[PDB]
Amino acid sequence: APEKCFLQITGMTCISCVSNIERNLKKKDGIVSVLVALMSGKAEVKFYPDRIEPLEIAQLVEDLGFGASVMEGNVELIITGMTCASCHNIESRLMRTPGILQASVALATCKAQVKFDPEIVGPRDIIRIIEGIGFQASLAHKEEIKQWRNSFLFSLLFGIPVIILMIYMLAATMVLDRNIVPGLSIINLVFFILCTFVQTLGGRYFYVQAYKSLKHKATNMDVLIVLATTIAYIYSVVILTVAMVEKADKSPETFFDTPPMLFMFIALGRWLEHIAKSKTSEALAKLISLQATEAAVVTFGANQIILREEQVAVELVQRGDIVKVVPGGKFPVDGKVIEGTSMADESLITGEPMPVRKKPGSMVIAGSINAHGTVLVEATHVGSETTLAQIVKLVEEAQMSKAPIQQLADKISGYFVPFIIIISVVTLVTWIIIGFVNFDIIIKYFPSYSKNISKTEVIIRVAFQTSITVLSIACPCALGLATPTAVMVGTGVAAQNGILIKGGEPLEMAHKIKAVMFDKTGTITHGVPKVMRVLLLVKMPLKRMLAVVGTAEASSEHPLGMAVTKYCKEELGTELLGYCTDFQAVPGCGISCKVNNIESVLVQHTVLIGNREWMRRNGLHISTDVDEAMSSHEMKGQTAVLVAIDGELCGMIAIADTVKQEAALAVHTLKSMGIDVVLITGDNRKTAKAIATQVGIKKVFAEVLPSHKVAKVQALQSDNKRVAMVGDGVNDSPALARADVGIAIGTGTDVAIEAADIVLIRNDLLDVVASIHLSKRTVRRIRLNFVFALIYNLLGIPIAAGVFMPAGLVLQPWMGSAAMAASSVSVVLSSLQLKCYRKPDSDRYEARAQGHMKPLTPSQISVHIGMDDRWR
Ligand code: ALF
Ligand SMILES: [Mg+2]
Repeated sequence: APEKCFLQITGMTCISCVSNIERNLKKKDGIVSVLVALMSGKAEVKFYPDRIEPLEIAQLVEDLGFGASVMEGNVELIITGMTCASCHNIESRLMRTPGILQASVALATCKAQVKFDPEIVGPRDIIRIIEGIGFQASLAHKEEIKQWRNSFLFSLLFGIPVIILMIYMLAATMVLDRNIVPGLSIINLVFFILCTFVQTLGGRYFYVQAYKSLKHKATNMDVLIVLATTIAYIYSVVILTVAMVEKADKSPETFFDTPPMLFMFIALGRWLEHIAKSKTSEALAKLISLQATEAAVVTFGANQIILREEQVAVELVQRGDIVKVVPGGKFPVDGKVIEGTSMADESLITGEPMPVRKKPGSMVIAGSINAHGTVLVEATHVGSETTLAQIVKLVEEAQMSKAPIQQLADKISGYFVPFIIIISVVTLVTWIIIGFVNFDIIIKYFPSYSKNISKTEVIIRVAFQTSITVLSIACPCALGLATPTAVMVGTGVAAQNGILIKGGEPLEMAHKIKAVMFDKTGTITHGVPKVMRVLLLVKMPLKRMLAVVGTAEASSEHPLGMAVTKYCKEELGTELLGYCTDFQAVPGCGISCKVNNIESVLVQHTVLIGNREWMRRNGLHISTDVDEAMSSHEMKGQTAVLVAIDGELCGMIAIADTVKQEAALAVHTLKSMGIDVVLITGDNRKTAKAIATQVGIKKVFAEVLPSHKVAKVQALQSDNKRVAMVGDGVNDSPALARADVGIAIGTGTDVAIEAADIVLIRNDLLDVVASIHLSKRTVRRIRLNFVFALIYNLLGIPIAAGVFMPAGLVLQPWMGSAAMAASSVSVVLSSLQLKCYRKPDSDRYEARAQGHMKPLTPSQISVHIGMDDRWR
């Protein structure tokens, strides 16, 4: 019992791997018990220290074929009625009981924390003790959109009148120019009030965002707008104040137009950007729902002593408890099957729908679907140690590992901010130099000389005005709309094309994909078995035999049986099945039936269906020719079942999974573009190799656990490659979250759909190629939009700086407004034009692969099993 040792085991890929390890280790003398997990690769061994040593245990595990290395409980409860400090009694009683290390209770919140050894004490014991005492105990982004929307609305409310007044003044006005005081004017006063409101309210979020950006040692669009608007607002106030002091006859021109203009559009762009980025992460909630909510704890044993059956919450269960699973109910916790035989569906881990036989001494997975009978399970892993919980942890880690991507607008603004400052400073110094040296150019191009102020003031004031005009014109207005507008339009195109894209990230990353991994079941081939071929081993028509088999197999519940029946129905008129029929079945051995309704088949004695073992035990042998056919069929990893009548061999039926017709074309198309194709699946190597040969995938991975899939994705990403994961099962969810781009089949599991960032509503593999092409068109359009959001402003900078002054061109007041409309309209029109995109026709893909596509020999395909390639 004492000196329990901890071991780490690698190279295990099956639950049968765990069962063999446990059985062999327990068989050896000295070893008392062993526990181990599949994905965690962690094991605990209890043995007598005086008989065997940890080094021997590691050597024994290594001999089994799995690498072994030697390496080194808290409960929170809420208790009612904790209104008195004396009820100290609870803590003292807990300390008295063995196996409890510490226990404390807080009177302020009635919360209690207990630390103990799980192997000796559990939460149930503490709860029972508390109940006995006399008290009950029980175990314990949109903000950005809202604030951006508020800022945009406030700017629009206090910014629209600013634009309306400007249009009225420019288009047409002497009344508005009337001066209440010599330095100010009614029009100027209105501009100042509205601008102040916009800056105080609309610019509040801009200031903090820029303030936060500065703490990040980086500059982005928010910093650019804040600096530009603040400078323009400050200068306007100063010129107004000096004009009032100097009581000038004519009020100076103010730059109150800019801050309302930039805040409105930038806030709108940021609001649109965050709306597109909005997404849901309900995948974690779906995974939690899979776990069972209750278990049927048993008392004593199951041989000759049984007293009570108690419904206990899964969280309250502890290791070593015995639970009962009814058929159709989920397994509550991982454990060992004792005195129970039934069918278990383990699509959570391996992903296939084929049930796996469970026999006493075997192991089960939490969340697996039980059927065919009742089962008694001895829990071994509970709580977060369950396999399902480990998957949830992997999904959480993958989601948290997705760092944010810097927007192209922010990157452009990073270089823009120094650029505008440099030209603004350069424009200031040169104009000051020009005025000081000559002072004649200023008079010719500026009537300000008529004022009585000194010459130095005129040259300084004009230089400051010219530099600031350059700065205001330089700052773009449609920069924020460049990316979000195209992204939203691109998403609409995807929706019209049967592709659902969650957020704008996938559209900006699919074009970077260089490696794609496809799951086998459901993704590359249909998830339900289908009859592949039928052969004849007196010589009745094949159709009559098929009808006879269908009637006998009508009541069968095996997926193969129903697949055979539907295939027979399709081959026949399937008007109605025969009435008279007797059914008898030996599970895992075969099925026998009595059919005497052959007349019904003719209008439209004994039937035996089974395998090699059934024939051998029934006195029927296997011929050489038929045996060779079975070996060839089995070589392709497909099931085969033989039919006999009245003890005489009749024929054989082969059932195999049919690959999607477009899977081969999609794989070839991806390869033609220089994108690697990888087939990763949890099925046996034989089936994976056959599927890969059919579709032409060079790299095949088989017997892969969910943890292994994440590792493979991480390994591919480590090589600077972008990985696009395609899957439909629960086991694929952690890979989809970890992958750069996640694609979920439309008919797949709910968890897979939520985890994946892209959903194929039309469940056609060609959409993966189409999505990459659609992303390429979007990114190219986004860059063009940025040009439209900068070229108009860039062309205006020389005019503001006065480069074209000698040519007769001057910065007219309406140019600033004109630049906005041209840039905003151009960006919107450019983004909207993406709606004309059309999905490439399947004929084009076929024509492009008329001769390039060619089947691949099975000998050239390399099959790798496991992560370390320990096995062949
Ligand atoms: F269908 Al799979 F891994 F083969 F999810
Ligand atoms: Mg699948």
